[PDB]
Amino acid sequence: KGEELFTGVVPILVELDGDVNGHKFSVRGEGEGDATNGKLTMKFICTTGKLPVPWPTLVTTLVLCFARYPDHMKQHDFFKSAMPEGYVQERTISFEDDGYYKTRAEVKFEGDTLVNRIELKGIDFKEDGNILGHKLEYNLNSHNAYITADKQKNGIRSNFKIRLNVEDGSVQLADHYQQNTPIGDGPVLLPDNHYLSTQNKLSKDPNEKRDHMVLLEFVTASGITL
Repeated sequence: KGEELFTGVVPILVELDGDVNGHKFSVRGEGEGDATNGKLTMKFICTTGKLPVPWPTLVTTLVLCFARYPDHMKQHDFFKSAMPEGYVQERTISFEDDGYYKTRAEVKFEGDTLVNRIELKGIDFKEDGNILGHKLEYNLNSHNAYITADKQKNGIRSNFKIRLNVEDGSVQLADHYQQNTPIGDGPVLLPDNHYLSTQNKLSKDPNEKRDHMVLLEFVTASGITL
């Protein structure tokens, strides 16, 4: 049923309130989602001034319901099946030799808009680290992420590592532990094991005078044969 809501192009609103080592900030994002092509186009603004962390560390936090699930795997799309009531997405993100993010989000429909509302807390970061020091390159490599179900919580989980590019050419790992639980009571599809493949293009708007990120993202599911 919830799959019906994603047959067309859907407007997206993202709202994040963050706090990293006492440095508070807010991000607002708007764009559109095209789940038929697994395509996502967004622009994000730091509405409080200067973003105190690098934009690439926030990409995974800032709507997997827009992944392209092939016909052979619609009976396993948890993210759309929990719609329109939506789901809670929680994550811990451990940055190698540095601090952690802990995030809680609700993803749901508000009217005709898909809304992702996030609270983020950053803890134990080094003011000389790559994060608070803004020592990361402005990009994000393509990644694969393995999705498994947790029938004992009526949800799904995922663990995956992001390899962030550092300005000196080194790589800094960001280990993601993710849990999704539906907001409503109704039944949801729990899936067999599968993968989501993601490609990300980060860019800038030359007329934008605020701290910002333009994002083009493709997410496609695979790993189950009919």
